[PDB]
Amino acid sequence: GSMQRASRLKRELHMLATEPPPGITCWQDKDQMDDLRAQILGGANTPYEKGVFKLEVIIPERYPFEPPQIRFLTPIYHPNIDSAGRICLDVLKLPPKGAWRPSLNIATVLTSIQLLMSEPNPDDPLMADISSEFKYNKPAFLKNARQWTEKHARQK
Repeated sequence: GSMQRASRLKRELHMLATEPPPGITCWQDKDQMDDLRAQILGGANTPYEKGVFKLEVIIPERYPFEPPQIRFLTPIYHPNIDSAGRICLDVLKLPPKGAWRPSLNIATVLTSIQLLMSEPNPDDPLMADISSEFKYNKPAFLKNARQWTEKHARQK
């Protein structure tokens, strides 16, 4: 990619290293500024509480004009996230349907995903059956979401 992309990534890795949003961390997997990983802590008072969720964060060649490409590596039980970790979230897509713009950044999208974990959009699901459970049988949703968290997001 370009020098301007390189330069922007150096600045974002700096901010992600020194002022990460609460509950989030993001780092270079090895020596490439565009092959990143992240971690989001399950939020308190959510079924994901105490889980630790890892994600792959790939920065496309045309960043920042295309959004980061992000998927969960740790399985998670959620209306908007599929069994391969694909995430349905507006800021991960370009307009007109999406909301990605170059004034957003790696940190703000990881924060949007963290918020999506607390506040699902059952209206625009990737997982139709989880989405129905969330809407109509919340207690069963919360229970299944805790159990998936215990099974996959707690090595302890």
